[PDB]
Amino acid sequence: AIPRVAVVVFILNGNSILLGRRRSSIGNSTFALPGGHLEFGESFEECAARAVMEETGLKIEKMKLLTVTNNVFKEAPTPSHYVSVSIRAVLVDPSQEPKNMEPEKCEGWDWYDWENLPKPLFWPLEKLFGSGFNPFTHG
Amino acid sequence: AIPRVAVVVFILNGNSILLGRRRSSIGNSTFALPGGHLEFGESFEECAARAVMEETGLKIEKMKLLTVTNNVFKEAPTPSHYVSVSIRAVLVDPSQEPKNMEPEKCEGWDWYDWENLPKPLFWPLEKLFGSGFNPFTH
Repeated sequence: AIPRVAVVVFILNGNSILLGRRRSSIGNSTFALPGGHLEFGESFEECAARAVMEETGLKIEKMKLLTVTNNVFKEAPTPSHYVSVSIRAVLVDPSQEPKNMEPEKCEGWDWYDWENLPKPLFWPLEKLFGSGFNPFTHG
Repeated sequence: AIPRVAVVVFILNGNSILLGRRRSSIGNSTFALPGGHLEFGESFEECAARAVMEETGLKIEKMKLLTVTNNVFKEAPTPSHYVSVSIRAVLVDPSQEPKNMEPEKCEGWDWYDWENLPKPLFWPLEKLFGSGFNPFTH
């Protein structure tokens, strides 16, 4: 039981970000970012693009580091600890539509306006936003 | 026995705090705070968040130490002595509703306005309020 590194991606499209309802023992049915586990030797940017491609089929570019959060899930069925590196990115083709490529992990992916985010947000994401974090402006 | 450390949590939501009627040999049916026993190696703030999650499902943040009380129950069915650390917190999601996740310990959780608190309050809580303690301003 060690902390594991994940990368989560804020895909920015106009005033919207991509979110999807989790299928998971942690935060089931709450809206969360696409993302994945960092693999050995992988850069944050390579992981962001790979996880996004694997989950959504979307092709992203201009990956930029935003922040890092410490997320402990002691009450989970298997207790877990993730260190989540957040990456900002945009679409290579702004008309490309998302697909639900890994339905075992997500109900489906859609775009949500910054000022009309859906509920319930997965609590690490809600808590990050509650700090004042803004993926469009953070720098 | 020895005195046991408990953490009790004032979840502030607007002008309200979360209370529920106890199911317990001590103070049965009186209104009390969510809380739990402090575990070895745990911080007060970690205990507060864990106990609130386990009893109410609520996710809390901004945990802050308020005070500590000495609560001896010599007349209890099993005599007991708790040292209760009070923590203030707020909801991560202000619209999240509580659930009765441990009905063996509580009849259910609801929000109560500071100026319209229910009766009967659990005596340790009433005693603390009677001192002038205010969780919003302390």
